[PDB]
Amino acid sequence: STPAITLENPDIKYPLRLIDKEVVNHDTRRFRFALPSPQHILGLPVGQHIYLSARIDGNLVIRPYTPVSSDDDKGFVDLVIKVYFKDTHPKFPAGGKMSQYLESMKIGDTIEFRGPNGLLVYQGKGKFAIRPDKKSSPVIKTVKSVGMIAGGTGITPMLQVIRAIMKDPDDHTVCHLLFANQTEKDILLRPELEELRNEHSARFKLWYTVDRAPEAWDYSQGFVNEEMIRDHLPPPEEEPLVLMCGPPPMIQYACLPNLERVGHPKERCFAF
Ligand SMILES: Cc1cc2c(cc1C)N(C[C@H](O)[C@H](O)[C@H](O)COP(=O)(O)OP(=O)(O)OC[C@H]1O[C@@H](n3cnc4c(N)ncnc43)[C@H](O)[C@@H]1O)c1[nH]c(=O)[nH]c(=O)c1N2
Ligand SMILES: NC(=O)c1ccc[n+]([C@@H]2O[C@H](COP(=O)([O-])OP(=O)(O)OC[C@H]3O[C@@H](n4cnc5c(N)ncnc54)[C@H](O)[C@@H]3O)[C@@H](O)[C@H]2O)c1
Repeated sequence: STPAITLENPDIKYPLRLIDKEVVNHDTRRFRFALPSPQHILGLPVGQHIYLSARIDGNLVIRPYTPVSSDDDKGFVDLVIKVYFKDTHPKFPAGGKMSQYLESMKIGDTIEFRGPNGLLVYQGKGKFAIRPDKKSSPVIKTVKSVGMIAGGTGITPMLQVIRAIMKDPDDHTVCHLLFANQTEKDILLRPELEELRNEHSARFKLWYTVDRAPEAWDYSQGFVNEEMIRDHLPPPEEEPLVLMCGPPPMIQYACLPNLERVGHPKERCFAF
């Protein structure tokens, strides 16, 4: 056989039950939901995401989230979601709609999932199928190495790709991750990230930057910049694919101009 698929139709919404919530850090959690049976798999190609939907305060709210589990996982899906709390930030008194709804869910509550979605699919052994837009067919890019620039929760699609590569011992793709967060305590999934480094150092290069660094710091500090991209992503001549995911200003000002500066062409770059 093959396992039963959860996301059988992309227009159907599937209500899934919350079964566990794990702290990632002060504002971020790992939400685990049960699939329709313990034998199901989600049905999500590597690189793709889902959407959650709920009527919040009387209005339908839809938001994408990027699972960090895979179709090898029977019976569950894991999401890693930053909660934007109310009554905290001076510019955002109300906080975030969906993220707080999720934070408020009790174990056994359901939320609607739909998918899969996204223009990139990792097909294994260095092959990426990337559509230029939703209305066009994919084109298949094989590379030997992948640069990854993530900011905050932009780690989630990167972790999906990294995990897929590392579990296949005949996948020789080398991933170079440059991960940016506001402070050291904001780093997400550090432990997990570090264990990948431990076990896969020939295939996985890891570097951090933080907007503000502690006195004890051995990594970079500040927004992603030209130097960091040279030093911590594969060079242009190696013809890598460069993946990027993070806040819109991060992409616009930190990533795009500096990728030009180093010489990574737009055709070998992809923003989630
Ligand atoms: C394709 C794709 C995939 C993903 C994601 C985006 C996209 C385009 N996201 C982001 C996610 O879809 C969603 O935008 C956020 O969860 C925020 O939605 P809310 O409804 O909570 O905030 P809402 O839409 O109400 O917006 C509020 C905004 O105000 C700001 N804000 C509010 N309170 C704040 C506070 N206390 N501190 C700082 N800023 C504050 C934030 O910028 C926040 O986004 C994500 N997210 C995630 O956590 N994990 C994931 O895997 C993904 N996956
Ligand atoms: N498209 C996708 O697939 C996808 C998936 C996951 C997350 N995301 C996005 O990633 C973002 C994660 O937000 P967050 O709250 O975790 O991030 P954050 O505000 O904590 O910022 C994380 C890092 O982004 C960089 N950044 C932020 N503002 C910048 C600026 N003005 N100039 C340069 N760099 C800047 C900094 O390096 C910073 O440490 C969200 O916008 C979310 O929608 C997108």
